[PDB]
Amino acid sequence: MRGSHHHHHHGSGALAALHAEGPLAGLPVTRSDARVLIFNEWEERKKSDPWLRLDMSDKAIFRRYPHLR
Repeated sequence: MRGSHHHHHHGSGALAALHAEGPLAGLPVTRSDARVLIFNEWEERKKSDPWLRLDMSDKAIFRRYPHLR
């Protein structure tokens, strides 16, 4: 097994916010926090293992995080 995609967009991704209490504890406060958490995770994963694809449609956010609506 061999292959390297070396994706050049490194971003920052640190600005996203989370809920701190109740059933929502650990989850995004906003649509943009959810989008940027998926971006930050993809970018770190991409640095460890370059093959991964970034997907964060509004439907991907509501499927991962059903409280965003």
